[PDB]
Amino acid sequence: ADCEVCKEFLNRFYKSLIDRGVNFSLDTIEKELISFCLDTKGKENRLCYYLGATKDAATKILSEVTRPMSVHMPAMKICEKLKKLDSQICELKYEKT
Repeated sequence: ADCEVCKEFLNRFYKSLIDRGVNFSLDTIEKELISFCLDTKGKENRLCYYLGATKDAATKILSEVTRPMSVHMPAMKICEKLKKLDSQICELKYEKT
């Protein structure tokens, strides 16, 4: 399960957009993703940074995430795209605790 944290989070995000009847336009996807990333902690907050969706993150990367989302690119494929930048995105694991 390469990219598993990333894949599940993006699928959760997709499902939220669908369930809330949100338009898949670029600006909307961008704001919604930044919003979805707001209350995140730990590994999910690190993922949000790798997605371009935290204050200290790269909007260049945010564009690389939200443009594929506008055509409903499968989450695994978005994650695999980002892995080529910084591979740690696909290596994340939640605390074993």
